[PDB]
Amino acid sequence: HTLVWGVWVNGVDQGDGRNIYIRSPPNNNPVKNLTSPDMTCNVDNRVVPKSVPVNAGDTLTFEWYHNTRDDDIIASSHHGPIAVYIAPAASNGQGNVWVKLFEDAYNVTNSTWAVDRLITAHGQHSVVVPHVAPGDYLFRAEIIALHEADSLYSQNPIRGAQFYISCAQITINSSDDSTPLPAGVPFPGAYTDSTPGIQFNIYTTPATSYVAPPPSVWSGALGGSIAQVGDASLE
Ligand SMILES: *[C@@H]1O[C@H](CO)[C@@H](O)[C@H](O)[C@H]1NC(C)=O
Ligand SMILES: [Cl-]
Ligand SMILES: [Cl-]
Ligand SMILES: [Cl-]
Ligand SMILES: [Cl-]
Ligand SMILES: [Cl-]
Ligand SMILES: [Cl-]
Ligand SMILES: [Cl-]
Ligand SMILES: [Cl-]
Ligand SMILES: [Cl-]
Ligand SMILES: [Cl-]
Ligand SMILES: [Cl-]
Ligand SMILES: [Cl-]
Ligand SMILES: [Cl-]
Ligand SMILES: [Cu+2]
Repeated sequence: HTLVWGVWVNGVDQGDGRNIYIRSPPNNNPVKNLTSPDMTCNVDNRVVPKSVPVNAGDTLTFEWYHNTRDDDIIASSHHGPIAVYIAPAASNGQGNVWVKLFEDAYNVTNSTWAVDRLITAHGQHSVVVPHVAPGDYLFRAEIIALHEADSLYSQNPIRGAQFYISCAQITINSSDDSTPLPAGVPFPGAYTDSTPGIQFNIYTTPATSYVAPPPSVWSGALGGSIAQVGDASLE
């Protein structure tokens, strides 16, 4: 159970984004139904009043929390990967529009899932804003918690992969548009019962054999990290 508080741009807190520039759901409950429209931007997908301005090459940091800002972030049980996708805002997240900018599943060196490193990072993970056309975009941050993913939700609705999905409204002001955004995947629809990384037993299978769901990261993406950029306790 986890939610996005807001974003930072180049290490500068943009302030409380909840129902302002984040299409916030009412609570921190997971989505589990792979075919539901809730897979797009969670259960309350509507236009919110503001869009954070960035430029191509800026560092955009998402900040997650559990109950209050900079708390335990997410329960330690919730091992799993983190991805970030982008789509043109005009789409409203419908159609074949989502392009993957970032993927982190399991780091063999540190023996940590992306979620474990997100806790250590005070809920902060970043992407570098790609060189797409100037305009309005939705950035979709997705955590998959795998602690009950040995079962499929479609077969047993009390278990299944848990999806924590947040969509931020971002406006790209300056960009040279050197990497125009290609077509992407649909949410719902990219993930099915047979997609790799949706059904997995973290208790009995070694993390080193985990494969994150496709699509692969777009070659136009400029990277990202799971790492604290700012200290929320100074604001
Ligand atoms: C999943 O959501 C879809 C689309 O709204 C709906 O048809 C179906 O009843 C749900 N599946 C389960 C397993 O609850
Ligand atoms: Cl929880
Ligand atoms: Cl509810
Ligand atoms: Cl659901
Ligand atoms: Cl605005
Ligand atoms: Cl726990
Ligand atoms: Cl540029
Ligand atoms: Cl579907
Ligand atoms: Cl498995
Ligand atoms: Cl992977
Ligand atoms: Cl590509
Ligand atoms: Cl980064
Ligand atoms: Cl860190
Ligand atoms: Cl700081
Ligand atoms: Cu939870």
